[PDB]
Amino acid sequence: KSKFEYVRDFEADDTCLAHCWVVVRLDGRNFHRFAEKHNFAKPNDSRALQLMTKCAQTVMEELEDIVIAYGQSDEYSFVFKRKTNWFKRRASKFMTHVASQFASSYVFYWRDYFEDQPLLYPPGFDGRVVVYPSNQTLKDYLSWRQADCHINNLYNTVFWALIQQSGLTPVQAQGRLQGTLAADKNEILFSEFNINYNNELPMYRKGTVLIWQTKPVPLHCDIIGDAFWKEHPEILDEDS
Amino acid sequence: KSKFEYVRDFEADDTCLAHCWVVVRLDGRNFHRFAEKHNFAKPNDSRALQLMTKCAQTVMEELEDIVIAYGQSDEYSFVFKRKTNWFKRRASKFMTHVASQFASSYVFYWRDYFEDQPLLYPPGFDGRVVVYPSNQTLKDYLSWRQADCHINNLYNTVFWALIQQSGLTPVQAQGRLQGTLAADKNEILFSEFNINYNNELPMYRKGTVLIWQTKPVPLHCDIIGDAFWKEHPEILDEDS
Amino acid sequence: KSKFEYVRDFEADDTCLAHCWVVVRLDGRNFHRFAEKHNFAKPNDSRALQLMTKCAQTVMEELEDIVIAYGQSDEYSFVFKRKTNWFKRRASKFMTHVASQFASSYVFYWRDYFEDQPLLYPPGFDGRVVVYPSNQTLKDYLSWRQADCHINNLYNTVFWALIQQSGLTPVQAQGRLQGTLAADKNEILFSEFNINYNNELPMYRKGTVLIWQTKPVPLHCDIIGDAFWKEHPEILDEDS
Amino acid sequence: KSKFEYVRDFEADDTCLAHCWVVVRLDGRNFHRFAEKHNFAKPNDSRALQLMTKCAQTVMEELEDIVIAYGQSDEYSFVFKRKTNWFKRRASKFMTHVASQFASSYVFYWRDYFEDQPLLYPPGFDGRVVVYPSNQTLKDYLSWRQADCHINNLYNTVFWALIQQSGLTPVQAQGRLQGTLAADKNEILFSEFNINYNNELPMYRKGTVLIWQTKPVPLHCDIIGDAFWKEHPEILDEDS
Repeated sequence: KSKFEYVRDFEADDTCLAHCWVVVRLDGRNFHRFAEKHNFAKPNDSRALQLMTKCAQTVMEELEDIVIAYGQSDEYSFVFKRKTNWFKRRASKFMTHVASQFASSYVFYWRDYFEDQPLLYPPGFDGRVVVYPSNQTLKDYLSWRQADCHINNLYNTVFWALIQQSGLTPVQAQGRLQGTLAADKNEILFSEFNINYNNELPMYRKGTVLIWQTKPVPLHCDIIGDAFWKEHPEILDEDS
Repeated sequence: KSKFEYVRDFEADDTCLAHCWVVVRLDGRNFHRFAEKHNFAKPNDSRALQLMTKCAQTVMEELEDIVIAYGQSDEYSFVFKRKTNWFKRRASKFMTHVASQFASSYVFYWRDYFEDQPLLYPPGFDGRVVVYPSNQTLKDYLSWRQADCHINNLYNTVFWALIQQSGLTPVQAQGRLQGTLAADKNEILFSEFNINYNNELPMYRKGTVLIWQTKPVPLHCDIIGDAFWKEHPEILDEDS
Repeated sequence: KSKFEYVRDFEADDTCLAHCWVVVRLDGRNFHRFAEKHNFAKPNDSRALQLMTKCAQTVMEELEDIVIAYGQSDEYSFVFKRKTNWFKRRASKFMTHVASQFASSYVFYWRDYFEDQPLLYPPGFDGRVVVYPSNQTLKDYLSWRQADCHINNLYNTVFWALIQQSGLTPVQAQGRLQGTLAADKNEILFSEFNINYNNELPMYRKGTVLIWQTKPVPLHCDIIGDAFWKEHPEILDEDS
Repeated sequence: KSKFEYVRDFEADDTCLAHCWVVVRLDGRNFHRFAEKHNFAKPNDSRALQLMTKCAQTVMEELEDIVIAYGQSDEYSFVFKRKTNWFKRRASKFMTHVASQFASSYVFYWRDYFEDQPLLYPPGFDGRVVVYPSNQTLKDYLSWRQADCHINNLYNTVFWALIQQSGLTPVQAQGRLQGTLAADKNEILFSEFNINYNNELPMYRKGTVLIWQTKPVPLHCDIIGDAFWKEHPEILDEDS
């Protein structure tokens, strides 16, 4: 009826396996450069982290069926309940709606966190969809991301202390931490800089978790252990 | 090494058929409501359309391998050259990078087009990826979208003239145009409102095309016929 | 190096979600006609059913990682252990190796079951692959197929008794059983034909299950209830 | 209605890109062992090759929309016309129907080609589906397979001559042909065994092509050059 309509036949199905956890993970694109251009504090910047969380909250409020979100550094993951049928579970739908809504928010609420530092340009975001077949796999995924947060924060805190406090060159710091263990990094922070790693802000150490409590509220607790899951059984126990 | 790492095994491949045209199409999410809340002019609003185009330009500048974009109303399509290997041609990568970069820009440059009308909230965008196997199919796709622009603008121009000038109720206008042909709509515009449809702004009639000429420049020309393609052979004749 | 080799780029990935149950189900193609042309006994034919089972055994013996198979009427399903990496879990590999090996066997061993009735032509088989994310879903799948066996055998036994013993026309039998319940079908079998449905051969009532006990042995037991699974825990409890 | 029916939700879509060539390629599984056990003549065996072709003919006759088939050694490829909608273009359907029908035939017609040599066991077949976006890619695929035929036959003919006529050990033959060029292999065949490679049976040199002329007829002509395609334009020029 448009003799051009036939081009619709080319659209492919990208349905996520039914009754499975659907996760959309976002990553700030070239945020290493973005951070430099906007003078992000090292090793951690409250403005940046909280802005990310604000965006994640917006995504959870504007979209449907997201039961939990976890973010750290330049990433954020959104877990959609496994019984969802939001867009016939079309992978592309999950991806673009989360990526777009997050990006628009990032710019929209920028001023609420960077009152002075001006936004030099509209940033991009890397996104992906992953389907986890069980509760244990989803948990192991979140644990994987939280553990990543811990590993990187421990490394970056010592790293920047060696540079910003000891005056080592980036290259010197690196060689210095080469082959070091978790306990060593902790030892260096305590001896060289009188820093007790365990007293660092929870947000920097554990990242941020968002769950419905109704609005999506921030928590910087451990999600690797069972405690968290035993306290919020509504998330993993939902139907389907 | 995190005993949680196994969760990466769940990531699925979403590679686009090699040596084929890859198109990412975006649609403003619930833009019918967005338009109302931001007092978009009917049947066409220069601010809205130009803002879209500005975002499309940003996407073409920040991403890689896009050789042509076409936009109209609340949509924009981006055509990546078929020999691209940007992200191993992972569909999700095309989608999220285009959707996010577009959305962030939409908010970022909003003021350059809506100097007075304030942005009430960060909008979302619907996205999708389609693979077209040949030059002819890609052309028919673009033609399909431009033809859609024509059909909708002709209808909307009469429709809103009947409401805004003749004072018919939305429902009256609709029944009035029910079963009408292209030639009739044109006749009504000419007799009832002394409007020559063919003299309406090119942008509203044909939409907008972006190609590299180096920066991405706007053109409101016809792309259904051969003229355009004969004049810009670099686009479809590129290797692979 | 063949300047034609590039065509390999077109091959797409079809990997089954990792650590999930992979099932290949086969259906005799146009076996309604095949059955007629080979004078299959109604409602059940021992030769046909046992031949199917023999083929299923061959598939389990020649391929790798199949832990259980279930067959009935003209179908057979093969369950590959979830930790398998046989062909990098490529769906096409599971499909074609099962479908081909089964078909070749169907013809090869035909004489061992149809000593007199000659094979009129080499038949085809319909195949598919399905991924079940959990032990419960796999069980429900097998239950679904066994329950189907029960529903169809109960219906077919009465149906053919009404035709073959009472002399009703296929159409008369159908209208007669229209809207009948399980208990009714059982009542008719008992009153009209002095048939105790529960005494029919186990194979016709429950179908056939193949598991390793080493060779794949036939069992016509119930697999919907827990008994079976409690007795053969090795199947569902295997690693990954 | 079976409270088990929900398991159907797990079935995934595997539709082949519309208006594209769909190819199903089969490979005899472990046919190196099969060949030995059935005393296949080296370097070529007419019985084996013709049996394969017979099977391919059966596949083309029993299935729908196959416009061309090409086989050599232990493989056979089936090209389905690009406008086909046979099974909604479900990849699995193409695969299993071709693989099963081929395998059953292989056993069924075995005696018509191996009147004496008995079939020791029902063989299996490896299968796969590939979608080629254009006429040139499909041609390059067929060329790729025919060229493979040439390369292997030239190599195997010298190779087995060196063993069967010169008495070299398999390992000696190999080292002897190591680093040799096409012209060299030809030279050795002519000087050492008074063999004119170009006079070898066409079937062994070019393989076999099947096209509709109505029944599917065998041809051992070149399909790399344009001659073949100019003479049978009906194949590549068909609609869609």
